[PDB]
Amino acid sequence: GHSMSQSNRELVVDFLSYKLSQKGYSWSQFSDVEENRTEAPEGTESEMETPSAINGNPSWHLADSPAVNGATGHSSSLDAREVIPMAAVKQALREAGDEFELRYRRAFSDLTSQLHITPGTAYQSFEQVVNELFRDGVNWGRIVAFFSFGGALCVESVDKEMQVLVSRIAAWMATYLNDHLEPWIQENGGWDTFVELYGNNAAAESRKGQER
Repeated sequence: GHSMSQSNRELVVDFLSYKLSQKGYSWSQFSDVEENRTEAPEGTESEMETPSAINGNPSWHLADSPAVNGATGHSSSLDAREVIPMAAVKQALREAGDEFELRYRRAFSDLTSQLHITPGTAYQSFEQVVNELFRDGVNWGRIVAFFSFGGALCVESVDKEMQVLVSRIAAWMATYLNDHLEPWIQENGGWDTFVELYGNNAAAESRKGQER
């Protein structure tokens, strides 16, 4: 009995894969590659890798079209305000979480000395971080911020260990999050009503507060 339609798992995965593509532009391609060993490690075989020295020529007839005046797709076509209805999945939670995530860039804290991110399974480590953030429960402000700590941690862990770590933190965070966030987010008015924000108030969070 884990989630329903991958709805909650999409809320946490969306903020992760969204920030991951901004620091990796590779994991968001499939969002489920399940393989960070596709590259070609080592380099003891430069015999079959020497182009322009067999039958390719130096090409000095008219080969000088670099097209690099300066700012080439760096910050000229910035876009981050789409906001599409009938979903709001990458816009309601993305803009709501980015408002507190990027607010402090990294949002440094003491949670790092208590998390002690490691390359290992981190089963107890990942459970400990949630155990502390679950001291009050998980409201709309605790859930939106939980994605900022989960997406800002993997970015530091991967650059401090390996890109394969973002798969462990997200797998251990999505399983533990949805473990207790299953009933909590379900009481927000429905998985679809919370993602779409079309209602955000079915009855479990509106007619259930001390005699309504």
